[PDB]
Amino acid sequence: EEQGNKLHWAALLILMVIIPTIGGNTLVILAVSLEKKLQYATNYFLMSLAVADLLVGLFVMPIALLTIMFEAMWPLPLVLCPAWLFLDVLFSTASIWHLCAISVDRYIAIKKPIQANNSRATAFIKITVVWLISIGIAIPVPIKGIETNPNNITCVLTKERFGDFMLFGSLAAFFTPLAIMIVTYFLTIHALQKKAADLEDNWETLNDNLKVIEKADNAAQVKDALTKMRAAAKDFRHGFDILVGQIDDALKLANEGKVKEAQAAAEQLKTTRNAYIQKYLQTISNEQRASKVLGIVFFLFLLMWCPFFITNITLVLCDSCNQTTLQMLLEIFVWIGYVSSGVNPLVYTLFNKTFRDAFGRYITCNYR
Ligand SMILES: CC(C)CCC[C@@H](C)[C@H]1CC[C@H]2[C@@H]3CC=C4C[C@@H](O)CC[C@]4(C)[C@H]3CC[C@]12C
Ligand SMILES: COc1ccc(C[C@@H]2NCCc3c2[nH]c2ccc(C)cc32)c(Cl)c1OC
Repeated sequence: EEQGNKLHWAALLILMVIIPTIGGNTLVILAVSLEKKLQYATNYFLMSLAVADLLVGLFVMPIALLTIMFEAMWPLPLVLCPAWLFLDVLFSTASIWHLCAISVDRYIAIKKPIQANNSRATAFIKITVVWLISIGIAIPVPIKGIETNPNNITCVLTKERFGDFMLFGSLAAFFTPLAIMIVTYFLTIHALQKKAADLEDNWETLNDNLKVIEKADNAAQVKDALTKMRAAAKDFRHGFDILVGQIDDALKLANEGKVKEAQAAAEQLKTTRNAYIQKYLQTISNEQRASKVLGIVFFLFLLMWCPFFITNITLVLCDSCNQTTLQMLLEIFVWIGYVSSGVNPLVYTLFNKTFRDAFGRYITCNYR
């Protein structure tokens, strides 16, 4: 028998995988490096991730073509094989863990909206941890090495040698950040409901004690119903402070005994709650719109790596499956995840108007 020639596949991948991977990540790095409106702390995640996926298209992907164009005889120097295999597992694991770090980070931005500055250092710490985790996962490859009389080596991980690494490594590289991003998913669904619920609670506590005052025919109705709003009240240090002093300024009229004067102070306070509720109504509308975008984009990413890591584990556990027909799948399924990681940064940043504006400027060679 005979297999034939598979050059048209390598041409197809360059046009639709390697070129989009190299081009998309380079656009993302330029947007953070050039445009200063994007030089925030959370975008250093996007830059760190864009550099990892860029290194895939430059070093990992071109060598991976040689398995498709050429034969099963490693055509490059020997040490290059475990180095390429090390870089392959390293950068492919970094991309999945960056998204887990982003999923966790963005959940913290919702649940604990307060922390800010300190944020520049916290990212570099989280970036480092993500890269160190990817090193410890990819380090078994250059340590064990590829087995050899014939100096010709076959550069691929085998089931006999890396059977435990193909399994436990898959557990730590994909299914562990998968399980985390699933947990942070429901944490974010719950965090946004309570954030919107707490709002409905305060909105009525104000609007109920307000109608009490406009219908008040005495001062005691104003005294007690205003204290209910006193304990129920950077920019946040001043947000409540505006109305905490107004309730005090209005109770000052209530301690005087002025009924019509105090009621007029409350009816003119309603133009102050609509200034803070409308602002925080949006903060929660936008906090919910960005979560649904990150949810779908991160899901399609993780979904396009499911074929490889399920087959990568099945090739270890299933003793009755056809090894020839299963490694033929890994040869293909890897390129699906290569696409997933290659364009994941670009897709996620296409939903940012500032990023999308920067891209449209750079594709026509502007650079401001
Ligand atoms: C045949 C293979 C190996 C080579 C593929 C060519 C690649 C490297 C070329 C083809 C198109 C190129 C991109 C075309 C557009 C831009 C916009 C520019 O503002 C930044 C560089 C960037 C993003 C280029 C980066 C390099 C690029 C992706
Ligand atoms: C030529 O095409 C191919 C190119 C590269 C590879 C290796 C693969 N690269 C994606 C990441 C990853 C791989 N292996 C792991 C084993 C364990 C862990 C944790 C991760 C990984 C294969 Cl398997 C190819 O198919 C034959």
